[PDB]
Amino acid sequence: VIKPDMKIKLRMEGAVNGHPFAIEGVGLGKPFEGKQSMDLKVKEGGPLPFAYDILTTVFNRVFAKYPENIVDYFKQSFPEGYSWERSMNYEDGGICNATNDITLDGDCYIYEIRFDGVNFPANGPVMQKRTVKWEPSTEKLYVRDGVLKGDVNTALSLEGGGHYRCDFKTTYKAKKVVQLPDYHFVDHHIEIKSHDKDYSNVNLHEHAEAHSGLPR
Amino acid sequence: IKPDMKIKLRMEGAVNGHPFAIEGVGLGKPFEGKQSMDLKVKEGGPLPFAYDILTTVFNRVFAKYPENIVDYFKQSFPEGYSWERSMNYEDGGICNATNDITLDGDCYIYEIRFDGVNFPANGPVMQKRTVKWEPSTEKLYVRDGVLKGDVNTALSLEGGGHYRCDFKTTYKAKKVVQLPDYHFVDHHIEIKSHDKDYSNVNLHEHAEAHSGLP
Amino acid sequence: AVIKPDMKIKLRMEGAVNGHPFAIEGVGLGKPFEGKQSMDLKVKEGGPLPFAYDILTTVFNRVFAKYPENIVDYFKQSFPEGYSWERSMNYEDGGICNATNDITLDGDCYIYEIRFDGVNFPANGPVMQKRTVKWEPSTEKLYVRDGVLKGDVNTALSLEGGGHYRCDFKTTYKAKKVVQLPDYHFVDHHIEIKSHDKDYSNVNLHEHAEAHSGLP
Amino acid sequence: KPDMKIKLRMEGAVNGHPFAIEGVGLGKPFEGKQSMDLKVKEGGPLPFAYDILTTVFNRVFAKYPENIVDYFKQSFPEGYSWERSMNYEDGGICNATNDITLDGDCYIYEIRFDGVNFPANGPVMQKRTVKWEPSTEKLYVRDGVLKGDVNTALSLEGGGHYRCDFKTTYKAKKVVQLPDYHFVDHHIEIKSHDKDYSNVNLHEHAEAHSGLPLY
Repeated sequence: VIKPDMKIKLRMEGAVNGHPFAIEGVGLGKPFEGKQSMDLKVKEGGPLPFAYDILTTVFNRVFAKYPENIVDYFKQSFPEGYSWERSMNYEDGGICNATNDITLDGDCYIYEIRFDGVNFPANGPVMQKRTVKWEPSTEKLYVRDGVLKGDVNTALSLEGGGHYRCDFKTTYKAKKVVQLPDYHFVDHHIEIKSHDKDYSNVNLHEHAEAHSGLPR
Repeated sequence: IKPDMKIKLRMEGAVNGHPFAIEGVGLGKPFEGKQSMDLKVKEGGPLPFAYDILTTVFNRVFAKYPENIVDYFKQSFPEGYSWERSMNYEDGGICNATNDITLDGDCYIYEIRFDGVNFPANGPVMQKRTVKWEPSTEKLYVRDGVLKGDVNTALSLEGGGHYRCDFKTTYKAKKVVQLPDYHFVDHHIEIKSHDKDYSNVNLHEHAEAHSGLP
Repeated sequence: AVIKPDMKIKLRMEGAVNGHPFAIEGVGLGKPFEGKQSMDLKVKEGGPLPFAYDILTTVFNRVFAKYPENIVDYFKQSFPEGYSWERSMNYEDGGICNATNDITLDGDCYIYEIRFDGVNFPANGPVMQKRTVKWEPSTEKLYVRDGVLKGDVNTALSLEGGGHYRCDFKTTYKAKKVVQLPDYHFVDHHIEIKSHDKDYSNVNLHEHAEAHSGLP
Repeated sequence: KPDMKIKLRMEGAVNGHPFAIEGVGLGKPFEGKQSMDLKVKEGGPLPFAYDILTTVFNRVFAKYPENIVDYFKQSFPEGYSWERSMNYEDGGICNATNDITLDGDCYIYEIRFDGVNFPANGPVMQKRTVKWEPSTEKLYVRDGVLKGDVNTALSLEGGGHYRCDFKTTYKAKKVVQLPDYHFVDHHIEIKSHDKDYSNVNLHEHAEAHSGLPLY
């Protein structure tokens, strides 16, 4: 089911502080290498008046190099697929709620994304587009009550110096009964490699591999 | 702002990947702080979550404001206001909601978007084990030129005990109005009648504003 | 008896804020059935205090609250044995204060033994630069969990320049003898400093409290 | 010196119950590893899970590469102090402080630790914790001082994990060069203990890296 080279198609519908928008994207990736790429276009609600870096982490942990020591919860969910839900709680009070329903049609992954964020102050880095990039992170995934959850508090590097923190609470739910893994980690690094002035066209990348921390 | 007003709404939203839509109609009396409405699920029925979590999303115009406290909401009409709110429950369930309220004569028109995630399948919300929200006293304060509302309240559970939630509301009028100071608004919202699957719901709220202890 | 219309207070708070230790003792009068009390406290070690004094005022009993007969007083029924409480005050900028109080009764006098630790208060924040004026009046909300009473409130301190500095409390009250547990109720507050020095080595503290059952 | 010794004294209270612990141990700062033996000296036997104090018992014990600025080794012989607030998912919050100084080859800790609002049905008060899982801490500069953040968990007895967020602030007594946004991998273990945990042998292994990176 898992081919070494797969395609991505998505459609995000959402709103931030009451401003609705829609974005579509297309891209490629290699699940066994943990790297993926896509290009997204704003289709409704443009130009986006908020920092584009708050949607980048919503735009599939299938793309993660899993060793043979760690159980891959995501590659085992196909061809049925899985869905995840996530809340991102920023330190200044802004919270973004996101959901994604992932299915497989041959070599292409089809996403169904909903993204809503509220309580972003007008003087903050999000509404003032003063974010540069997400810093590298290390997500921690653990199984709780039959589903696997992923938690990490990471940060955005701000234009001028300093960091803007965000606390992620993700829950992954497969559509099919699969074998659940142990407490392990997944390192991330997401970066925007190309965009326009109004971020109407964005090229996003992600690199991820799973590890188990420092050995005992 | 007339003493007897009507309410019309339409909430569209989703919970843990479930989209649904609800419409409602109701009446209220803004200068007395009381309102009532009737809601019908129109999409996504039957609802698989506790109906208690949306009742607080269904306009602080319905609050008895004394004359010593500045009425932020009655000063926004006929232009109106909008509010944004995140509700963070103690077990990890988080709901983000927005409502854009306008006035068409004597009727308030709501346009609500409500999305909640990370609700565990063993929690009171997924098993519909909530009874009612208990009375609350919301705290309203102005921050960075906008009005904010904060309260940590709870839901009474079916077997007994409480389910806590932290509210952070931000109210933004569409026109510049005079800002109030740090005051309170007491609440008491109850579902007075329902239709099994909560496909039909009668919701009531009573609210008064005060400024605390002397 | 047991509780007279006029009760006395003796206490000793030992603690530390950002690693700086201090100790203070106090005495005062109080009318438990009216919900009013008065105090005089003297810093005895670690002066002058380099933090806003409004950070200790809410730690310095809920016996002093005019409870109605319609609501069960969890605290007045715990004497002459007494009770103890724990609290975690979480400020919006990240400063957290943990406090404990063991209250006992010796005739007409209440004996407190308080330990107070606060950490992660930024050097640029209202607490360490003493830009607080007063606590706003609150309204606490008390509920029973595991046979003990809990008190939670989202409150704020007014800043010198204008605006408020928020704090979220989670207090737990535990009586030393089995008592009747109450229903979900509220207690409204108003704490005020009536007099102080320059370095707040001498402070006049007042409290007013009533219990109610919300809006009818 | 590449070979360091340790001596500490933690005084604290958990849920209003006071206790005191002392410890001594070894270390190699340039390898990120350390070992110790601590004895509870007041308030025993402890009625709480011992695994909540182990991480309070100095980032100098972390192997730092040369592309990353070592904020901690760069503060001696004056030293630094740190504060932390670890807040567990069920509501228990612990505030801890440590002031470290150096007397030759020995590190002196002076630790004060208060934890409150720990429920009676919890993994901490029923001593149902087994071990901390390995972690990856995130350290970033804020207002000229160093900060440390981590969202980690404890492995429980019947199964599952117990979550806690650490928010640490390290501030040296000396003007030091501040690093970039980096990480520190951890794995803290107790290799030997008593029945009432009056004697504890603790190990920690820590290395710093720069995120995800034959020859």
